[PDB]
Formats: sequence, C-alpha cells, structure tokens
Amino acid sequence: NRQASEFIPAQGVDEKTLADAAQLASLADETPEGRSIVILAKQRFNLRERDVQSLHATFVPFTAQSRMSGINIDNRMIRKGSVDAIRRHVEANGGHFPTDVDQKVDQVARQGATPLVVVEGSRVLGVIALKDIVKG
Repeated sequence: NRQASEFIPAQGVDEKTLADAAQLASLADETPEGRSIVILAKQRFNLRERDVQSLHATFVPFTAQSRMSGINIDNRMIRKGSVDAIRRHVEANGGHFPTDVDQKVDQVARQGATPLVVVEGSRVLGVIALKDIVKG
C-alpha cells in the first residue's frame, strides 16, 4: 500500500516535466503505486494524462525481470523503474543520472519511501519518491 508523495527533477529537467513523463511511464504500470504516481502528477503540478492515443504511442507494461515499466512514442521515450533498474538503463543507453537526484532517491529509501526514477531519452528527468500511508 504505497502511493507517490513527491518527486524531484533530475538535473536539467523541471519537476513538472518529471511529473508528465512520470505519468506516461506509469500509464501501463499495474502496481498499486502505478495509479498513485499518475495522480501525483495531477495533484502536485499538472492535472494531465498520457498522449498515446493522440500520438499512437506504445505502452510497456511493468516486468519483474527489469523491475520497471515505461512508454515509447515517436517523439518521446520515457521509462520509470526502481533506481537500480533505471540507473542500469541510463548507462545502457549511454546516458547518465544526476547524482544530486540519485542521492535524493537514497534519502527517499532511508525515510522508508520508494524512489522510482523516470528518464526521458537516455537521461533521468527526475525521481518519484513514494511514501507509505497509515490506516487502522
């Protein structure tokens, strides 16, 4: 039972930009968080959705083998995965992730939150830090 609580941009991308790509990479996620993230973008910075049906883009459902999921379209390629999965994906692209944000991902882990990293092209556009909620 975890939901996105806040996300920080990787260096070179605005947080709202991170939230929009955070959404398209999270459209096809079947994880409970997959809905929390797409709502995290709308409530915090931009009530917005995906543009796959207008652009004819492809969703990539989350797989446990890579522990990540994302979306690809003509003009954009973005993914969202565990920092370990996405970070391996950026270096495999030949790209790099921002250390200040990879550290912020580390801080989300130590507070008990789950840092998902979302990338666009071969770099990270930001991390989505998800937090746990309390219920009786």
